[PDB]
Amino acid sequence: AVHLKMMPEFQKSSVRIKNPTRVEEIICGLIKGGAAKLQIITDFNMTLSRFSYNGKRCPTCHNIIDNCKLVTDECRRKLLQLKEQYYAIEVDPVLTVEEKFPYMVEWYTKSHGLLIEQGIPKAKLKEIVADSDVMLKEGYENFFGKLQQHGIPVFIFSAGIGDVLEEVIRQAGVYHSNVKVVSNFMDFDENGVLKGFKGELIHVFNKHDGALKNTDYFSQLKDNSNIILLGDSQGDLRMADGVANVEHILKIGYLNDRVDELLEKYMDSYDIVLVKEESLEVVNSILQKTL
Ligand SMILES: Cc1cn([C@H]2C[C@H](O)[C@@H](COP(=O)(O)O)O2)c(=O)[nH]c1=O
Ligand SMILES: [Mg+2]
Repeated sequence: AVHLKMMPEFQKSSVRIKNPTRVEEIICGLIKGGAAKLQIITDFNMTLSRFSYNGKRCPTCHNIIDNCKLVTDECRRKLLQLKEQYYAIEVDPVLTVEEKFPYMVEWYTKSHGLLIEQGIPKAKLKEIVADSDVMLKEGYENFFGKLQQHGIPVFIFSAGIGDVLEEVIRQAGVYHSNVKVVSNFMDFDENGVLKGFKGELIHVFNKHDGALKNTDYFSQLKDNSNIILLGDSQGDLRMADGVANVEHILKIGYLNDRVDELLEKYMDSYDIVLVKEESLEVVNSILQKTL
């Protein structure tokens, strides 16, 4: 049997579990299935990347562009102000999903309108990322390393920017063949200059939609009936809605902000909540027992 009490990673003060016996059972199920049955479905910004480091806020993939040298100061001020205004709505504990939804759509429209006007060149994304302050969570090498060693499918489902995200994991040496990225990917003109975004918008509250539009990916992993889902938002809880068959699913949520106001809700909807946690130690220990 699995005993969380015997696992010190689980007894750290940042680990909040509402139903420990159910988490035990779920983890026992993952262990029984092993590699052969495991897949990972994970958010990106503030789930695989850090929310803050040494007391300062770390950038999302969008923030990497907001802050980079390829954007004029005037634009950056506009972008900072949209961020202040729209982040406040995104995390607002008082507002329902349906109240927030149209403001999230609007944030993306305005942000992405301004980025297109700046004409970001594809060829500069590498430098922009290398000069950025982005940080992946502690333990990211062993997370991706262990998954790739056992050929475990990893689906990264991000409402961020796909090109930037890929470049971050590429520079960190963890963009392995088992990793699939679904995000908002830049459309470039004939000069390799940004003119728009491809496909349909993925935002904070419509991951259900793109989950169902990837049933090709999911129907090839029908045997991968044991799922570990990681997210930091309530909208991430929908990322596994396109999975073919679910036998055991464990949901791990990073609660990074408005902790006291959001804790009960997070504990009710995620199996394990990780409060102001900048490492992947908990999921790494699960992987260590499973693979
Ligand atoms: C549109 C926009 C979104 N974002 C955030 C909103 C979400 O929290 C996050 C989406 O990435 P995620 O789905 O990987 O967490 O990006 C910005 O930081 N800046 C922006 O301009
Ligand atoms: Mg996120």
